[PDB]
Amino acid sequence: VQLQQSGAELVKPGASVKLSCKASGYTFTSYWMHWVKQRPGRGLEWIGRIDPNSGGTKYNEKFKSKATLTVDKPSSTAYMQLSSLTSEDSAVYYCARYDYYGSSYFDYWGQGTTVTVSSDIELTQTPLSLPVSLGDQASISCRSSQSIVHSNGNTYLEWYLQKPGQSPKLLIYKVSNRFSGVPDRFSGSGSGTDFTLKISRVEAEDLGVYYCFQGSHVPYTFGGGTKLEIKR
Amino acid sequence: VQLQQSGAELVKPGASVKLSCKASGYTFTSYWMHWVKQRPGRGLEWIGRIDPNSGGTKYNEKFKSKATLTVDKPSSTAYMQLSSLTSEDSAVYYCARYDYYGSSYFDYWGQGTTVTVSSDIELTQTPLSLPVSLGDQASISCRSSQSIVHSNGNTYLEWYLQKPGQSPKLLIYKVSNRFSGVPDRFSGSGSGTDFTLKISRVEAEDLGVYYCFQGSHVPYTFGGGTKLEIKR
Amino acid sequence: VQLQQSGAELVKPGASVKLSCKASGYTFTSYWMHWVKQRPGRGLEWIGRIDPNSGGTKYNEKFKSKATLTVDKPSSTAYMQLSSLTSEDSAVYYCARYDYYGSSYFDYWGQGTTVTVSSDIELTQTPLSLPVSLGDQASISCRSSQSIVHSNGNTYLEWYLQKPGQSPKLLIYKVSNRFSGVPDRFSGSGSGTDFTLKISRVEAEDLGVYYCFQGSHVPYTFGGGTKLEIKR
Amino acid sequence: VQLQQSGAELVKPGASVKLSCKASGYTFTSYWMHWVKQRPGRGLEWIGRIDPNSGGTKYNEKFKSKATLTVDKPSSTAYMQLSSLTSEDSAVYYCARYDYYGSSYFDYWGQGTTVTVSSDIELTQTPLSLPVSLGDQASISCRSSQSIVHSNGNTYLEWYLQKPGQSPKLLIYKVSNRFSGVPDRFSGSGSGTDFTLKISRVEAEDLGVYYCFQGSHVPYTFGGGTKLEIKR
Amino acid sequence: VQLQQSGAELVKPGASVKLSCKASGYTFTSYWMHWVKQRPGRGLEWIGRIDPNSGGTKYNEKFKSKATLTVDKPSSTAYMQLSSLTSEDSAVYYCARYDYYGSSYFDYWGQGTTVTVSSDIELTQTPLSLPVSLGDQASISCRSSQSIVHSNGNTYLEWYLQKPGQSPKLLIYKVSNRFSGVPDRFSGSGSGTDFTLKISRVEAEDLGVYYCFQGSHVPYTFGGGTKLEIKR
Amino acid sequence: VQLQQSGAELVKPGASVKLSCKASGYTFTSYWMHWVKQRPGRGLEWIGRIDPNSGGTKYNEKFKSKATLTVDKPSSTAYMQLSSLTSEDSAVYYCARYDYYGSSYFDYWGQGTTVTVSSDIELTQTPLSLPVSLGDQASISCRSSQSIVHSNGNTYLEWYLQKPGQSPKLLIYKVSNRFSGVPDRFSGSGSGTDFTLKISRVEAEDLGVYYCFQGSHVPYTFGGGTKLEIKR
Repeated sequence: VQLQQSGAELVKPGASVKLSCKASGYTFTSYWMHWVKQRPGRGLEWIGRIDPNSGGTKYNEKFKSKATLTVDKPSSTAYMQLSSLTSEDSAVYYCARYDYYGSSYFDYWGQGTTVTVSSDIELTQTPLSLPVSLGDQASISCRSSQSIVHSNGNTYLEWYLQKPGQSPKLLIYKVSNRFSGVPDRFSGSGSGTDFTLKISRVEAEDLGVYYCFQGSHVPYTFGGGTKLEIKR
Repeated sequence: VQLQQSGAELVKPGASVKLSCKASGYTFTSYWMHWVKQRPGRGLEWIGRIDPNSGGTKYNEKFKSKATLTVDKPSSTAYMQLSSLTSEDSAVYYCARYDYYGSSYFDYWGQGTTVTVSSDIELTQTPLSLPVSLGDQASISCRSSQSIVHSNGNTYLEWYLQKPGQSPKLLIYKVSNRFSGVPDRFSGSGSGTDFTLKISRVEAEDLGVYYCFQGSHVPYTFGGGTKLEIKR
Repeated sequence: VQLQQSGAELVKPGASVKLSCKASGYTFTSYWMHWVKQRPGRGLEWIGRIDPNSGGTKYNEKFKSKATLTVDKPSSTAYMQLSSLTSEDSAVYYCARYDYYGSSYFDYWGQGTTVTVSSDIELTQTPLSLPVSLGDQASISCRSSQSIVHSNGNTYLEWYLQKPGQSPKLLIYKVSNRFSGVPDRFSGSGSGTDFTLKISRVEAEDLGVYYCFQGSHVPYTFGGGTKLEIKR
Repeated sequence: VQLQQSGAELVKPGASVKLSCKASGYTFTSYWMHWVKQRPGRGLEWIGRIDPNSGGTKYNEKFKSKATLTVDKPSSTAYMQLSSLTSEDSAVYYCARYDYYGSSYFDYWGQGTTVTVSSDIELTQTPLSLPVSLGDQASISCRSSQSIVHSNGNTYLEWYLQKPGQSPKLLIYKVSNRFSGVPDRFSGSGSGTDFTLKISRVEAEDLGVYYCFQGSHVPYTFGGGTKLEIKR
Repeated sequence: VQLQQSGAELVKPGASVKLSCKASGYTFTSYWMHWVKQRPGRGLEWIGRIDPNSGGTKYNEKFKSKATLTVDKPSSTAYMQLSSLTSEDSAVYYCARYDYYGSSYFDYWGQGTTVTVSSDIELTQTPLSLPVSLGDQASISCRSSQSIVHSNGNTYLEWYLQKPGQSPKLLIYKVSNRFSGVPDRFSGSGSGTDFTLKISRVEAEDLGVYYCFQGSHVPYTFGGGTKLEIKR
Repeated sequence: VQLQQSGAELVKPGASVKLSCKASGYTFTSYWMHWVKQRPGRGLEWIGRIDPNSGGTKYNEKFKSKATLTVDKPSSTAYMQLSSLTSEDSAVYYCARYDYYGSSYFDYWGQGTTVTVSSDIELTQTPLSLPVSLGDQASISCRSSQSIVHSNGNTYLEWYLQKPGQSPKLLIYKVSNRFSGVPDRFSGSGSGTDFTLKISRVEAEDLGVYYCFQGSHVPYTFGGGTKLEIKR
């Protein structure tokens, strides 16, 4: 035999993690140990191997800078240290025993350890272009891939307006609060993962590019932008 | 408040640059400072932030190896050091003040600093294939994405011919000069960004792949090649 | 002249290699030397240059971390050290003499040195999905991009079956040998680069994803998988 | 020539700096430029050089990872970028013009640019060993290489006691304030760079190693320690 | 409160370790957490700190490449990852809670976590010089800092002789076994950490430098050497 | 068995080298191969080993970043690549065959390959302090560890004077030539590795620190300095 692996891991990009594989039912030092990777619905890959008796190793060139293999004879345990994790590293990792002789590569497998690296929040803004007539009403959409609610209860969703050649300016903060000096024609609403910015009556000074932003979970991200322009 | 940023930067790939953001109209140490990136017509990205009072920082994992944030209390100035610049780094960079409390992320913005990383010169060669009959005339085109004139007044545009299985051989240098031993059937012309190689009467020994080259601005680059082959 | 280059190189990913270019028929220290790269049917690229007299160098930013140029005056030889080789590095490399003055960049070329970095073995498995009726016969294909025969004479081609939510289990090893406990309804055959797994009569417990694997040449690789599922 | 260098730089460890050297009185591109280092009363070292005409460079192997040389032709200015500065980098840096024919090395010198990397604060604690009789009064000294006063007005000088087999525990904070539980027999005094801890009547529980600590300027540092033991 | 740290770690050079610090008795997110290092009888050093609420961090420049700080809000636990450990990393590591208003630095301390990086085995060989008369008996000592016994039961202690101008050659293996060709005049004895080599009757061919060697625990090491020369 | 190693290597700092070890008299793949280092009169160190059959390797942690081991089965040759060489890398490197059953370590040795990394030139300047009376004659010595003669025939030995509060200024170039403005009272002489600077009649303006410098072999270096002061 049996190969027992450590529990599930949940980490953020850049983190490191050390997985273990304990062996029983045979002489640990008499068989080699391999490690295999399996991405969500993508396929299997060979990482490398170690001989527990002498400590010699051999790696897949692709994973040489990402993984390090070791063993602890007294406890009959094999380890794999992973560093600088990225989204491409989310997978189920297995340890497998190599035969006593040299024919079969993986005769006994551990149950596997799932390692999930968190995904950045994506903000989808629609539409990309919004032609309007002065005096008309307008509405812009901003939806997130995950909840924007912070553990402290606040939802840090904001809206900015960038005029041609200038830097962005704050309009709305915390979903529905207007910044000091912003006209009441602007209003924000929504919650969780769906938000909306509305303009009751469009003025000439309102034309430009609008952006939504979330400051609830790192890394903080911005929407793609919506260009409000004169209809013609 | 007011945030005044440093002037425009023009650099080549691999260079480093340090941007500054001076604050006035408030107590510098009482508010946090963030830095934002905006690529030409692509969108906004959050880089990271620093607390001027204690010096603590938090970065977007994506930019951790590219940027370093610091401050100088006496002059109330914030700095961002960028290293190993590439074409993907050309953008307008902004500094923005974080509220006294914690609601709004960017209530006051600097005017921004544009950082332009120079682009490599691309040589477009046409046609890719040119079938010809022995005895015929031939003409090949080579156009550059930027001027090939050097500050010293010379235009280092050259033409090479590579026969099957052999190394390239020089034909023309400095736009229109024939190398010692090259037949007068070969002539080159052009200037600035558009060049042409002509062959008055094609001989069997002329078949192979022709390449244009520019040695005026680093990195020196070659065109994609034109294969002159027997018509059939 | 004459520029004589060193012989062909055959290496695996991650390796390093040092190429040489010996000059004769002129005063070595009186002309600069450049190095050029040419990938299989892709085009020419400028790497960098060195002045043999003073030792000064100038590099294409793209190759600065990959190559280092040096010279040995007594033997009139120029060298280029390449490190951390990858498949993108397989090419023919040339050394070329820069004029005495500054007009023509490459008036005399060496014959070139071909550097080939070995390619990983790819296992193509077909079909991706195989719907079947219980009791029917089934056949799965696995073909390799290169021979799976090891120098010692064995062919380490194996087959694995992964049931929903479980780890893979060994079925066949060394092309046609059944693992202890595997029913005789499973049989494997083939050699060289083409292999087949057959099931005489499909049972309910046989449904899942089948994978072929090769442990003959590093890095060891797996096929893409075939999902055997109930016909409906 | 005349060679005008940029002003003094006061930086903390880890920072980078970019120095300039403006040339006048001759044709900038016709002469090579060298850079030299001089540490406080220690001697001279050659860093490297650049040819402004072609852009080629040559470095002292020791400084290859630390310095990068570039030039700007239009403004007749040479630059030297230094990165990841440490205490061993504090020095006066000079630029110097090479002879036209390379007959001599440093014909004309700039006035120099002083770069100072800040030194960490060192707390000298006296005495290392302090044997006392039960009931006696004890006195410990802590003197610093730099003022412990912070720009906000406070002086973060503290005193800790580590009893045998235990972790340290706080005794005095902000020079003279007692933490919770601390006996009135302990008192602290001092200002700027000189401080003292006094124990009015030594008891068995007072025995161990005392440490002074400063939390005013990064990196925060501790004194060497004082072992209080009895003259049994 | 209470700050509970993880158990002792015994690691070899090159490994990484992740330490935890569980907090109870107060609101985890309301106070900053610091980390401190204490080498065996050497003093205290400040590593860095993290604000559990916002996630900002500040490091001692010296430890920036060695340590990474993170927190897990739900479980009220702080973490410190140490990488590429060396002998200078062996120490007791502590976590400590900052004052609510930052008036003092380390108000409450964890019990500490001991991290021991294994030391290489040192073979002390005596004497450095050994003048003898032809025909005399010679004796050489080799004592180790750790037992040369391997878990498999064997003791890989060997003796080598390097004759002037030649490469070393094996004399004795597994403490007392003679290699091929070795004269019966050479004999080895000893066990555990103390060994001896004896030469019954010194001959001219015996002159040179003798070395003891241990191949039981990585890295394998040699003794300093003993030069056998005649008292002419 | 016989183990034939490649010839001597003379390299400059920063270079890389690849050593070979050809085996004969036994089946190459049936025995492990070890590599050992021996610095000039300093002792022996174990680098690492490789199993030619499976390709597994084990390194001494100290040399992991410096050495890489590989084998070529067809030619029965083992290789060791060393990179980024420094002065501490100069030594004789050996390959040695392991026992068939691992009973002993280095059973058969190659003849060794000497690798010499060139040392920088050291200029010893005497005396460090030189008190003189106004009007007296002064003499300064500068002797080198290697010849200052360049392959082109010239000897780039120079003398500089740094007046209090000023930058250095050139006095003598090419051993005995006076720079512009330099008084006739200054004269230089010498050749090869021994040089002298003489001042016929010391004046107040002559006071300061004198430095000899060599610009013949990289890295260019300065002498320690001589402070000329008056015996007031």
